[PDB]
Amino acid sequence: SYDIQAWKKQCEELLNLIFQCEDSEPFRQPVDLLEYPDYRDIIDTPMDFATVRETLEAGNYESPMELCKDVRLIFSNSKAYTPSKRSRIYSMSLRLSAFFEEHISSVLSDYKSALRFHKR
Ligand SMILES: O=C(Nc1ccccn1)N1CCN(C(=O)c2ccco2)CC1
Repeated sequence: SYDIQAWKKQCEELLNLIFQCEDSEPFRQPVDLLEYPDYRDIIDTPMDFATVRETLEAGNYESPMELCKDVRLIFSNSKAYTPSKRSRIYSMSLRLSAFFEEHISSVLSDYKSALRFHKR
């Protein structure tokens, strides 16, 4: 698999699977700043899966590493905002992070292998 462009559709498919996960519910759209009035005191850079999908479709990611950084920001924001590790939304974030990491590893490996083959 030395296709330099294959990661994009692989990331679209993975986002589709994350949207089917019930555990993505709290992360499908920008955080509700009315409900969580302190949110932007705690979180410098909001991120959500709809923003990640729109950035991908706009052609504004150059690599799957950049997409992976934004998805990891969704999860670090949830860990920063949680009042406890025994919270529903943080708990959903941890299962969804495990699912994401399990699926993104081959996407990153294949991309990096394709770049190395291009420069051979
Ligand atoms: O308001 C939303 N998301 C939303 C927006 C509109 C409809 C449904 N859900 N949050 C709450 C903050 N959040 C956290 O990570 C967190 C950790 C502990 C408590 O909340 C997830 C995102």
